[PDB]
Amino acid sequence: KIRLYQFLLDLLRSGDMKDSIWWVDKDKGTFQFSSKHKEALAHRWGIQKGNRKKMTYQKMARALRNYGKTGEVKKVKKKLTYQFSGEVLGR
DNA sequence: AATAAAAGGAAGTGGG
DNA sequence: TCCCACTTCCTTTTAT
Repeated sequence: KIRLYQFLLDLLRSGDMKDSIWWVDKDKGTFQFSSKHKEALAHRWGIQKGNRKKMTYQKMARALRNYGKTGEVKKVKKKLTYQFSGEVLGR
């Protein structure tokens, strides 16, 4: 299937769910979730993966944190803010 | 305070 | 079989 970072990047590069997620600095890959609207986006991720349960922002961030080990997505020390690697922003 | 976020271990799921 | 890439579940810590 489709990887979570890819799903997120595709929404950012096509501008859907701007009420739920947006660039903080596009050229640096840094993006941010909305406090109020992030659950619509979590829900959409879970629908698209066919998961048994309703996907939530907390479970999605749990996955997001695993990218910290590999490097695709780094947590920034700002509320609800993350950062794609340069490698991810190419392909 | 209070509370939303961040954290992360551990066993579970799909599908290749 | 095994491994990947999450997903689920829960308590504890940290940041606002």
